Amino acid sequence: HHAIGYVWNTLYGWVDTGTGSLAAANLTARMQPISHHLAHPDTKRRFHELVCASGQIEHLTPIAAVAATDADILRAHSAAHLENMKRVSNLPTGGDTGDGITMMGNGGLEIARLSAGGAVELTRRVATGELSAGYALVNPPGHHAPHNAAMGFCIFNNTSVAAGYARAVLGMERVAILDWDVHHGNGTQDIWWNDPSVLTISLHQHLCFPPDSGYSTERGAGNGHGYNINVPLPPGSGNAAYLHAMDQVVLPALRAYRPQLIIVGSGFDASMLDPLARMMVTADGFRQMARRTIDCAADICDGRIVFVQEGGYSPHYLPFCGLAVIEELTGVRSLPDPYHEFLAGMGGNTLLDAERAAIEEIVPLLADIR
Amino acid sequence: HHAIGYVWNTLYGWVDTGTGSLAAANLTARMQPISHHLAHPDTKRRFHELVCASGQIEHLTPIAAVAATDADILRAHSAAHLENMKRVSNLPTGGDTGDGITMMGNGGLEIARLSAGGAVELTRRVATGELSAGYALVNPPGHHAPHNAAMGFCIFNNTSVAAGYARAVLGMERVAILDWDVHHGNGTQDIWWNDPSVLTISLHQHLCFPPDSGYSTERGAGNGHGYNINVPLPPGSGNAAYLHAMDQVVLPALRAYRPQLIIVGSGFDASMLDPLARMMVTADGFRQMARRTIDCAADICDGRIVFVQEGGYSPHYLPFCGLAVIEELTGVRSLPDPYHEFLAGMGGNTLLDAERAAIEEIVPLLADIR
Amino acid sequence: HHHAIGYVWNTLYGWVDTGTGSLAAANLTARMQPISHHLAHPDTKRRFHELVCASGQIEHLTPIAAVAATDADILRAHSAAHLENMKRVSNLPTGGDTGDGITMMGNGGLEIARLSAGGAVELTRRVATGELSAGYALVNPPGHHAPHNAAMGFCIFNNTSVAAGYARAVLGMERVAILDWDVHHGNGTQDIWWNDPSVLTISLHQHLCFPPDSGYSTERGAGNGHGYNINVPLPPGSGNAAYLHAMDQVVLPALRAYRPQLIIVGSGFDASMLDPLARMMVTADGFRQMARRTIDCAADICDGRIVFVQEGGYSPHYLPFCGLAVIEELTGVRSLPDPYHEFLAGMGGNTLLDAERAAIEEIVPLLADIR
Amino acid sequence: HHHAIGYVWNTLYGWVDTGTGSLAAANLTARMQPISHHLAHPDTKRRFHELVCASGQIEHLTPIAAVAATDADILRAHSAAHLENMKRVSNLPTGGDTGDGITMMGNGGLEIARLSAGGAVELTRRVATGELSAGYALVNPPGHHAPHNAAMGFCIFNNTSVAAGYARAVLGMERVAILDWDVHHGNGTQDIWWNDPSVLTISLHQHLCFPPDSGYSTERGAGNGHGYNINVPLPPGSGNAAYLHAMDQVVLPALRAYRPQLIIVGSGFDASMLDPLARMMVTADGFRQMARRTIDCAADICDGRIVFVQEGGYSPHYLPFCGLAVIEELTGVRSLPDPYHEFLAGMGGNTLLDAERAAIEEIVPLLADIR
Ligand SMILES: [K+]
Ligand SMILES: [K+]
Ligand SMILES: [K+]
Ligand SMILES: [K+]
Ligand SMILES: [K+]
Ligand SMILES: [K+]
Ligand SMILES: [K+]
Ligand SMILES: [K+]
Ligand SMILES: [Zn+2]
Ligand SMILES: [Zn+2]
Ligand SMILES: [Zn+2]
Ligand SMILES: [Zn+2]
Repeated sequence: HHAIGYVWNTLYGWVDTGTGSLAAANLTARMQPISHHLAHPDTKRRFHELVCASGQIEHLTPIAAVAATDADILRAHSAAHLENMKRVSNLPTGGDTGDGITMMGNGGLEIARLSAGGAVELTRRVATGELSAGYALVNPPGHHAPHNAAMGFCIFNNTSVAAGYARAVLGMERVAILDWDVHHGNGTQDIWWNDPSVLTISLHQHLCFPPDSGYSTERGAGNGHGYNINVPLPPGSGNAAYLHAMDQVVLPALRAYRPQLIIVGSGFDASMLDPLARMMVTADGFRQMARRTIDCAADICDGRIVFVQEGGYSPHYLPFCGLAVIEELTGVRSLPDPYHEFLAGMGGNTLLDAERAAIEEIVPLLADIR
Repeated sequence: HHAIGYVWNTLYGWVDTGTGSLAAANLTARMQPISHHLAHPDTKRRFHELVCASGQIEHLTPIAAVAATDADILRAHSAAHLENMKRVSNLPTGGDTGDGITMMGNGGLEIARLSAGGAVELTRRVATGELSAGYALVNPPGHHAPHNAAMGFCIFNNTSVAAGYARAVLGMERVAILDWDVHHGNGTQDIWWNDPSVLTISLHQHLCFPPDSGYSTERGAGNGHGYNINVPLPPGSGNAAYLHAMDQVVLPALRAYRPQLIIVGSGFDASMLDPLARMMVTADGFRQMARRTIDCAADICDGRIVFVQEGGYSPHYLPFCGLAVIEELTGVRSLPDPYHEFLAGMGGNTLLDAERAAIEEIVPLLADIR
Repeated sequence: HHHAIGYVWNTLYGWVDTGTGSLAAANLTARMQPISHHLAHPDTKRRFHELVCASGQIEHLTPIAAVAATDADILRAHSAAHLENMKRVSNLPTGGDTGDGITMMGNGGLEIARLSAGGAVELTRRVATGELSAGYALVNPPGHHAPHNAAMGFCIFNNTSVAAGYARAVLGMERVAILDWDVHHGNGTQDIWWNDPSVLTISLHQHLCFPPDSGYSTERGAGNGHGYNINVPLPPGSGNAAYLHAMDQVVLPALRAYRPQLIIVGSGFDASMLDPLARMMVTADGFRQMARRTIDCAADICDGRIVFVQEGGYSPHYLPFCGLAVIEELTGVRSLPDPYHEFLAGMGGNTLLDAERAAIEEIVPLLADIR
Repeated sequence: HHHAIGYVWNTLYGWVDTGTGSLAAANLTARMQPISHHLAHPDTKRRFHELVCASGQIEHLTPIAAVAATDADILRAHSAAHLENMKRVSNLPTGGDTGDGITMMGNGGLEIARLSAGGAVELTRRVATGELSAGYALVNPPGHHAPHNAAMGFCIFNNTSVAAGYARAVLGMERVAILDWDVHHGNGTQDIWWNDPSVLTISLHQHLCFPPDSGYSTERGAGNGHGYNINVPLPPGSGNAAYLHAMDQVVLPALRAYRPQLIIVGSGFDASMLDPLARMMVTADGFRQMARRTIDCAADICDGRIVFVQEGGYSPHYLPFCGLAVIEELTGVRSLPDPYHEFLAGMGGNTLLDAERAAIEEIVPLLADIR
């Protein structure tokens, strides 16, 4: 009852995000090439390197990624999508996958399989009881990829591949995916839209990405009606809003649902220094969010909780946000956040009326979780 | 009555911001070295290169920076501060100047003089009527440096050196400094605190940086009481809030004061993609802010307006925010913002109640501007 | 008698997209990890430009705007098929490799290739008219590997050949010389003017460095052009002594024999002591002396009409000082030391070795065939 | 008879702060522009580590944790004054240059220097006991330029000498050999063991590349150590043929004459064809053959006890493949091609030139003095 799994694969740091900023470089638009795309793998690699350099790695059980099979991927995705990803992976320089901001390098399907497979392998080992919990520091991310496409830097929906494995292979009847990446988990929402056996929750900045989704009225359909929960929050929301959302909506939803496994889509792009959103969460905020969620798992599903890396785009600060979560898993709290004092005076630590109201909009939906 | 000055010096791109993220790299804190400090000069250089590549440079009059003299600097700063900057500039690898986030490279005083001097030289040429207006794309920035210190990446207060020159050398009785960098212009506020001959205005994110300043109650002292105006805005404020602040506070303040010259501390760190603040301004927002301010100058001080670069930390997006301002100066609107559609759906375009109220707090202070 | 030195830099020369590979593209199956800076990344040449400015040399130069090379300009050196193929790759959403697997063109990159060739043309025009006495076109992408019908070795169009073709067809010059001291064989230039005695083509290079199968002393042109191509392959490790002996024994005598009306220098700095893409030992003082000699030769034989056009060089650290030395020889304002001078001076290359002397002496009997 | 190959990598080896200069610090008066990647930046060696993992070689290796070198460990190779001076610079808020103007230590960087020396020690311990048959310590910062009383040439402590001193004093070995094939002269190692015949020190290097005044064949040790230091200076442009001739004629016979109980290899890859900091032409296949020969020699004379310790190498592009070749010779699993092989193979270096042969033959008469 205490052994914490940790997945990193070298190839997670070799994802080729190209020479553009977001979309590709384009001379006619006068978008100058740049060395580091916003989604460049160094951000997540720096998190891995801090896990090692901090000494946290000594308290973790390293777990090798095992490449996701076609069968694994097909539990979350269409055969057509999988076949299309094989095609672009073959291109001599890779290329965009569909949406104009989602570059796959040459041979990049290998990395996408290892990323989904890292989530699956950790899930397997936690669910069997070999491990009590873990963190899969994967790349590329997953939560934007719906059933039939790649989208928003995501090739396959890692957490959904892992949930599908938990359902079909491990025979779990109820799984929860809690996504706190600052962007709406539209892919995950899509995949399990009609399905009450995977409760999908997304805490995000309202309309940050994608532009047309993540409204509280998006609640699933058919037998899945009531088993998708969006918590859109306003720009500028910080630790107070995020913790109020955890206490009023997320944790009660999990307790109502009684999942046999909790998977956390753990992005750190809600951080105070992220370029790709406008939120004010600090490493201490993420710490408290993780502590609450792990304690919830202890109470309702024998501690079975798997964290899977989603987004986050500050190479400076993301490592300390991620380390705080790892420390809550290991219980070894051995390094300060060196930005703590600098960021703590910027605010986000008072629950504003507009933040409170956004969260309260979701509370009446809890009663529909049977 | 139409000739637009433009200052860039190669050395503005050679500022040595070190190997840290914000503070220096530190092994005991496990702050890993990184190639690009948040304040790395490539951000501003990319703006310069876009000015050239877009063809805007063909509509601009290039103006060489002339190094600020000791006498120039002393109109804004103490002799002790100037002498201290000579000392750290001599260090073999340079070093921090005081506050732990303000690195000067070896020989870096040369660049700091050229940065202040770029502001002065443009000011001189606009004020004499050789030029109608201009943009000084300087680096290092200025607005955090108070009378007796360097602070927040700023060695000398460029806009205050330029205002002091306009006062003492050109004999102007009234100058305005309008700072729309997202961080509080505490340095500028300090320098002219007791002085009604330089009206200092700062539109900023409340308590973003520095942590203890920029409150609406900071209004100057003695004869300068009423001649400093802070407009702190909440995190998440976008184009609607910024334009409401321009229309309700900034432009009326300028009209009340009747400056003979307007200097704009033109930062783009309020942009939607900036890591160092939480605001939602787009290039079209900055465009409208610039258009309004230039038109105000046409109405009240014969078009005499000088823009001087302050902060901004998105190498991806800052160039397009800066280009929009340049286009409003030249009147040649020849390149789209390629991020426009991507960013426009994220919000910030509706004036929220909390934003409106923050701005309305400053309106009663307009009556004290004589 | 006149002194005005032209200088071409265009912002877009620094925006060339060399991709995320090292040399070829990144490739996961081969386990070639992506990297930020390709060997040929534009920062190397941009750092040279920035040093020209920061050193104060720019104050002694006459800035000359690049004018995009027209289709007609390009067709004086290249086939219509090559030009049309470059339009195709330039249109791709992320650009792509042109023919040879190491020559990436970015999206819209044809614009930069036209400005690069056009920079060489515009400087050539203004020197030839006498507006300028001489100049330096700090262009990018480079040119000398591109033959008539292809892109090759980071080169889209052969800038110096476009400029020579302009000097021939538009300015009516009967004799032009292209002296290429890039460390790699100027195979493109050799190819373009192979049959043509009106452009004397000379290449000083490391033997078999790049391309693998060319630059032998036996490659001398054909037909009426026989004798009007001169290769000077030198052994790896050759330094200042060898390069200067080659200038004195072969290059300068060749130019004097030929009596060009204009000298175009393919000015690469990849023969430098710190270059990753060759094994030569030339220092900034070596390049200085090479430039001084060539400029003085131009003064003697073609009224000072000399145009330098940037080719290769891959040390972002040291190339700027090698380039600055050449600029200083043009302006006559020698105001900055090479800060690497003492560090590099003890490594050698300053004695003419027997193998180096012999390699150079192989070319001397060919001088008599230059009529 | 046993086969288990140790491998040392520590995350902090990739965190060495080489600063914002190219070689020396950035300097505005000299107009040396700041740059992101110093020549010695840790990404080069990290890319080697990442390729070891991504290639699947890591699956055939036994990972061995670095253990920080103690003061006592360091003092077997260095003075107390040097150790104390390194504590001082490590304490500086942004670190700083150590003695020589090109050797930057970051803030807290002594921690990494201890882990680097300690990685060499720990691998040496585990090979010597027979737990492991051999191994590779991919350490950083490097060691071989650091003499007894100073840091020099990117080196804080002399890792291989700390390891040899441990093998002598703690493991009681009477004879150890250090074979340094970094392209720069191992002057530090030479200095440390100058008077001492119990550590045979051999350096194959480019003549006068770095440092400027050392590595001559006449530098042979002193007193009881006379004859127990062997320098093999080679000319610029030397490639696989020269390096292998040096191995066969000098290095391997020296080791056989000496009968070390342990062989430590100072394994640099800065002799590679693409290195900016030297002018040699060795390819990954060259390094492969050098490693195979040395490992086979160890098998014959000291029960296979061979420890490789990373020294220099400055091509982030190519070093990983040179290093991988050596790892493959240790594991016997030859599963990835050198993707540069065909590109580099035609550049030369594969014929033994007369000057190269003569440089090597100068050392052969010194073999008889190794008793
Ligand atoms: K669902
Ligand atoms: K989310
Ligand atoms: K004031
Ligand atoms: K402000
Ligand atoms: K010819
Ligand atoms: K050549
Ligand atoms: K010895
Ligand atoms: K050596
Ligand atoms: Zn996200
Ligand atoms: Zn700012
Ligand atoms: Zn070349
Ligand atoms: Zn070396």
